Amino acid sequence: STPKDIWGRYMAKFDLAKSHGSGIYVDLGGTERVGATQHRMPTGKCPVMGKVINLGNNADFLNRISAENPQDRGLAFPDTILSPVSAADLVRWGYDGNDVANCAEYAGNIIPASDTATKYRYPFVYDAKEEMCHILFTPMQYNRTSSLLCMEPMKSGIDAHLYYGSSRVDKKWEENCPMYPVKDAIFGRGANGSCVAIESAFEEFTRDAEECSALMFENAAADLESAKNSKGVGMNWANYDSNTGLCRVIEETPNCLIIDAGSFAMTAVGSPLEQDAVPFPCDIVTNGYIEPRPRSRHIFEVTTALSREALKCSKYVHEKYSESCGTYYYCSEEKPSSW
Ligand SMILES: [Ca+2]
Repeated sequence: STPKDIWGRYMAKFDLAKSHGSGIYVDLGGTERVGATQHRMPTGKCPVMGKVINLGNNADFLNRISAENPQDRGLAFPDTILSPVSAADLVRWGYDGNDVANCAEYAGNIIPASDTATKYRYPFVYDAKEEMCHILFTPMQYNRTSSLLCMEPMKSGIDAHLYYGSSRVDKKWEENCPMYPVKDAIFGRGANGSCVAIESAFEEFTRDAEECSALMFENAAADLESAKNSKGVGMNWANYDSNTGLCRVIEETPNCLIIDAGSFAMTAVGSPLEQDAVPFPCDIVTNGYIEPRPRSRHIFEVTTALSREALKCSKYVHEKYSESCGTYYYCSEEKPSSW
């Protein structure tokens, strides 16, 4: 069938407006009355790996907001115990999903004292390394050593094992959300029976996938500077070429992939680490253009494919190794050195 068609099942997760549906960088996509007041809160459906909040006082954001020393205060629930709780605790208490899902459901069952009927819920951060579930005392994420109240989100490689989310996290987050870089992949959209690489919103050389991930994250869907809501729209995806270090951040929704060894197709919600990648899906076969075609006022367009029959080529066919699928084919102007 068409590229859009044969990719449709695999690529649904990458449509972050649908699978997540709220801001990623800053998620304040919901509002709820608590008494007389409206308050904004996160409502995104995917957990966001590696999202930490950097604080003005330089305290780790998972410290209690009620630490004795003001220099120590984070964003975590005070001890006056709701929080943090262990993954095992949550299973003790009857929760039946994975740990990240349990943590989200647990955040969903903690109701603000000031009003016992509010639909208002706090965010969580699940630490997969310590297996501990933290409830945050505030949905604040971005605000201009200062105070704790001076803050911004960042995507952190070494905290890749942290998951920031809202109580609306999909129980099936792991299958429905793009949580992993796709190895040997470039994001594209279907055009004229091929998968064509999506043009960069902007590009920069970065030192590793994590840096590329952090660059894109800063520009991802953000529910502030009601009408301040992103609906999940933003520069949410990036192609990291591990051979060149070129990070291409994109803002169009991908709906297919092009195979290309050494390239990593990353998203603002998913792991920042190459280590966490998932192999290219060898079973889904289409012809791809590796290079974009942006608007330009000024040669040969390399195509790739997992099979010789699928590859559209008007010159020489070569073979290249990929970790994901072993050998695949590309169309080049050079004659094979086998010849
Ligand atoms: Ca149960």
